[PDB]
Amino acid sequence: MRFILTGVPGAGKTTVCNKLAEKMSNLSVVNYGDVIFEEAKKLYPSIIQVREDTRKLPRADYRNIQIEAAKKISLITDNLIVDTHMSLKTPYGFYPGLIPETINIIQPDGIILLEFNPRDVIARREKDRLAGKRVTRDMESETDILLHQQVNRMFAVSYSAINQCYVKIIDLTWPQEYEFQHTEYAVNKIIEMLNF
Amino acid sequence: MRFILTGVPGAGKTTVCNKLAEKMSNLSVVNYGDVIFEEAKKLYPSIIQVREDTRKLPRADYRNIQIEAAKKISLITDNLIVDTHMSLKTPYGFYPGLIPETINIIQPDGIILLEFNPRDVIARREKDRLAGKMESETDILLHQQVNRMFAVSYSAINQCYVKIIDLTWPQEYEFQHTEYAVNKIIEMLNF
Amino acid sequence: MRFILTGVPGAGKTTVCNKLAEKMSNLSVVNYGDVIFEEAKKLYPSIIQVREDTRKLPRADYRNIQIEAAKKISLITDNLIVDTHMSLKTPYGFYPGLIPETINIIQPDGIILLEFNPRDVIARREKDRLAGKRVTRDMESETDILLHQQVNRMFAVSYSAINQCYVKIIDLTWPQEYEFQHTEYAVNKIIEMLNF
Ligand SMILES: Nc1nc2c(ncn2[C@@H]2O[C@H](COP(=O)(O)OP(=O)(O)OP(=O)(O)O)[C@@H](O)[C@H]2O)c(=O)[nH]1
Ligand SMILES: Nc1nc2c(ncn2[C@@H]2O[C@H](COP(=O)(O)OP(=O)(O)OP(=O)(O)O)[C@@H](O)[C@H]2O)c(=O)[nH]1
Ligand SMILES: Nc1nc2c(ncn2[C@@H]2O[C@H](COP(=O)(O)OP(=O)(O)OP(=O)(O)O)[C@@H](O)[C@H]2O)c(=O)[nH]1
Repeated sequence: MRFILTGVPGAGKTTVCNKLAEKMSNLSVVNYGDVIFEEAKKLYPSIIQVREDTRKLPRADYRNIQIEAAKKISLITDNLIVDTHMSLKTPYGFYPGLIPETINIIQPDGIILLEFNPRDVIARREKDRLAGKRVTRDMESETDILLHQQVNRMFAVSYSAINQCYVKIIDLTWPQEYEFQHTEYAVNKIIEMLNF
Repeated sequence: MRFILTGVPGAGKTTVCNKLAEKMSNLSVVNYGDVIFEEAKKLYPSIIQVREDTRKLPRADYRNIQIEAAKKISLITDNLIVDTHMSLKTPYGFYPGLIPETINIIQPDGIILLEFNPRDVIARREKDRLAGKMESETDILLHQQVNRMFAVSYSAINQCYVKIIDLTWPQEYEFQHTEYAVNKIIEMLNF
Repeated sequence: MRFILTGVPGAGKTTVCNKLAEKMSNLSVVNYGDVIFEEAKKLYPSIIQVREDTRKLPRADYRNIQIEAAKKISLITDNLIVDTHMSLKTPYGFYPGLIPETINIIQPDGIILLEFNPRDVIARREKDRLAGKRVTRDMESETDILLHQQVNRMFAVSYSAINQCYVKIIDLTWPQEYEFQHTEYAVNKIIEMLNF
């Protein structure tokens, strides 16, 4: 099947993607941002080198790369998880991470949201910064993260009302018995979905 | 007027629909699911015999039935209540009961969401089940919030009303919720 | 830039609009519904003399006035704020204040939501009937106002899923240490947005 996998950043979503790829042969796990960066370098190289470079040029060009990234992902034939974000926080507010052409071209069966406890999100984001990852990203509060996760629900139901797809919310907000168990439980629920 | 009437399953929406059919003529109450299931046994006799088998159908085939099922309803005159569900829970997640075209074909004035206390829902579902007819109060809270988000999306898209009928208070006598819901809806139809 | 500015009624949104236009230079502030009153008088002057009189216009020609109002607003060329409502409570339930035409015609960059604590909203709506503004008393509860605000978020995020715009939630729910502090805060957050 096809599913779009989403959650707030820095909370373990990549750990879920990396571990799915390892436990399922009949599965491609692609990162929509990676492909968008890849197809950007292609179209205009002197203007594109690093990952952040994507944002600089006008939306007319950025949209047209999102179209082509989507089309390539659409060539994938086996099971597909597309790793993406329902929305990003900006000084102007939240902004959709998808565009409507992304869902028409990928024709996913549904959207998966990983919902984390905000205290975990804060802890994990702060130990990665201490290691050296996501420097000068604002320390968000518990209610910031809560607000982001609700908004994410709304975006996804909107896309469901428009495109007739499933909306699957995985609860990872309980206390872990051991480390990386949240990702373990996410990874088992998602394979159960692909195998049902 | 025409309203889409909705709520989580097993909670009393069917009792509300029946007491409308009892207490207000000049009004057609139509169960959208029954219409759809019937129309599925006409076109694909073989594949469908469980209402659950409606999505074994390829998307284009399942779309087309819900279009047709909508057209028949669409041909009705005077007041009309279309009983259905904003979403249903499946192993892949929440899925919408309406499709984009359903709303335009039927041109409803608004959507009605019957909202219950999840504790009354657990109790009611288990009562029924005991007489022949699996979710926590958190699962049910989530479901009612999703239906609320589906409703508001359908309203932004087709410019219709979104009526939330609050049935979450404790009853002073049995079937009070149902009275209250029917009176609120009849008052909406007459105004 | 262009933002649509919204909030439950009677809570402080018009105060915010007035303070913005008196403070930040060369910023246009427009109240969609005032523009709609004018457009209905120039068009139907025998039948609407009070703005409240538009109800008995056919819903089909009222819609046309919203478009004509939207078309006028769309010719403003500097920074722009459109004061309006995401939804209003009627006896048929909530109804959207915008129409799709309004947003495609105005091409707003963003939607701004002023979120208030419902006790403040009740208190403000009360002080304003004592100042002879409204003739009749508002009986919405605390939970009515939370509900109205929750529905307004969902409308905002839908318009953003559909039109690809920002959704900015300005939290005015904390308690005021002094008078008019919320309004001050929302004004300064919005100006910081426009000068970013
Ligand atoms: N100690 C510990 N760390 C965890 C646990 N679960 C997740 N993490 C850490 O939390 C961080 C998760 O961040 P990522 O998985 O890289 O998130 P991301 O979505 O890829 O970030 P973006 O690329 O910006 O979208 C990693 O450093 C994980 O090691 C846990 O149970 N215990
Ligand atoms: N996916 C899913 N569908 C359900 C569930 N429960 C009920 N349904 C749907 O509900 C329809 C049957 O009518 P019900 O929804 O049970 O009854 P009602 O209209 O809500 O009214 P009451 O019986 O008084 O509660 C079927 O077509 C099912 O698809 C559920 O737990 N999961
Ligand atoms: N005393 C006091 N009043 C306030 C404060 N903040 C807002 N208000 C009042 O709240 C009331 C509502 O203000 P607005 O919403 O800006 O004006 P409105 O035209 O009456 O209504 P809308 O435009 O629909 O929002 C006004 O009478 C304001 O003066 C405050 O901090 N202290």
